[PDB]
Amino acid sequence: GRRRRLVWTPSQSEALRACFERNPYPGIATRERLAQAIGIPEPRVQIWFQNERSRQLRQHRRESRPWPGRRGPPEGRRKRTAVTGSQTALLLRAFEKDRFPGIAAREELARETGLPESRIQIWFQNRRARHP
DNA sequence: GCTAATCTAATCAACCGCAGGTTGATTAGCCCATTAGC
Repeated sequence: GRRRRLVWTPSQSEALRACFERNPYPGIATRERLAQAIGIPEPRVQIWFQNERSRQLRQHRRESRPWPGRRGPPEGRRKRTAVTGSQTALLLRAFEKDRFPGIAAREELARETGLPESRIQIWFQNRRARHP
């Protein structure tokens, strides 16, 4: 079981396209401001930006056009989330039982450890690809 | 089918120390990443 997917509104899509036409690689500041402006969480904005970059690269692949890429100085990234030893131990205990936790498991871990669900999913994806 | 959510692999970068391991954050995926709600 995974997360229930998101459904877009016309104004949300217009804002997403208007923000992507200016900068296809937005920092955490622009992503959070746009998410605050459209009524969806910032992880959803980041996921949509990644998927839009993937589709634009695929489209430049279809049309055999070169992709511009990084233009201008890169914006600031998200500040690294500090995870304590207790939260790390709890995440390791949950990782031994299930390597691929569902949406309910991630929500429960977020309500417990206090870390965002997106950060817990990032930690799980980094832990699966580093501890066989 | 369309596209968000998810996975893995590779890589950049903060952290702590005063060098380079460790782990979180970012990006790309090339019989055009895969899988599953809408």
